[PDB]
Amino acid sequence: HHWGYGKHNGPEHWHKDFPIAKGERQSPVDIDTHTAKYDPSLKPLSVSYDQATSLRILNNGHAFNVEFDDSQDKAVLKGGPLDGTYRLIQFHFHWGSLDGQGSEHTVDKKKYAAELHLVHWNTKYGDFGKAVQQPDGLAVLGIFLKVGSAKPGLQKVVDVLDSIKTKGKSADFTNFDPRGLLPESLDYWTYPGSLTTPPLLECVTWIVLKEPISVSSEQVLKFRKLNFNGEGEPEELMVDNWRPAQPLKNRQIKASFK
Ligand SMILES: NS(=O)(=O)c1ccc(C(=O)NCc2cccc(O)c2)cc1
Ligand SMILES: NS(=O)(=O)c1ccc(C(=O)NCc2cccc(O)c2)cc1
Ligand SMILES: NS(=O)(=O)c1ccc(C(=O)NCc2cccc(O)c2)cc1
Ligand SMILES: [Zn+2]
Repeated sequence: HHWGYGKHNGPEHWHKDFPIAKGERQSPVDIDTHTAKYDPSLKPLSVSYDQATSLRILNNGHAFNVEFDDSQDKAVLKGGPLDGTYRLIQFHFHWGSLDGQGSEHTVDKKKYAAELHLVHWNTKYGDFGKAVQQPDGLAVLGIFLKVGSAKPGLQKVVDVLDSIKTKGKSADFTNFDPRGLLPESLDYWTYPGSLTTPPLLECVTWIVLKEPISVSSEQVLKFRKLNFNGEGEPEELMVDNWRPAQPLKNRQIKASFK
């Protein structure tokens, strides 16, 4: 058996093999907008993706990842709460079975239809594997998705999903520009947290954008046609692959905006 999102392997079970699930800086969290505080110490945020090199898209049995070449500063995140340079390694989403759910973070308890995670690692640590042994190893840029108008820059992702229906399938995915997944504003909230899936490591500076992107109902419907299972196994739709909000504990959420 393995961890997942079902009744018998979902978030309530993870602590038995990953005891950090009950740790001091777990993610996601609810973002209480009234309690978050504007932080004048934050520097301007810099999302520098013009030289991004996407490579491949993979159904890993929990989500799909669009993977990037991270062997140079091609696509980086800097500024904001960050010290130094964080390189983009992959992005993926979490989404619901219904439009009223799917996000990991919540905003005043509001759940969005989905949430995009752009995953970066701190170059001072040399490789992702070493970065995940550090308290400041990772930075994840989180972006909420609501259902409304289509996101044109998402469509290339949607259209390849038929090639990667089942766990372990991959497809070449070159020349994808992740700038087409961003909203107009970079206003954000930030706090120290964790991976939201096993191994739940407490290595992440979370940067959660305030402005959601809209995607169409047809775009999310296609996410919901993916499968958690492998080819030839019983079909289990890849839906509700989100962890609920975790205790904030001894943390303060900071806002980039007044
Ligand atoms: N890694 S984990 O702690 O989340 C974990 C490990 C094993 C199990 C497990 O043995 N579950 C039984 C089971 C039964 C039917 C379907 C399943 O996916 C899992 C659940 C969670
Ligand atoms: N070589 S690469 O830059 O395209 C690249 C390598 C690994 C990853 C990645 O997502 N690594 C984390 C990971 C850990 C265990 C199993 C996985 O499939 C992925 C992404 C991009
Ligand atoms: N949902 S999330 O963005 O917090 C997230 C990002 C990356 C990963 C990830 O890379 N997982 C694979 C991994 C990481 C560290 C050690 C491992 O053995 C595997 C998991 C969750
Ligand atoms: Zn994620």
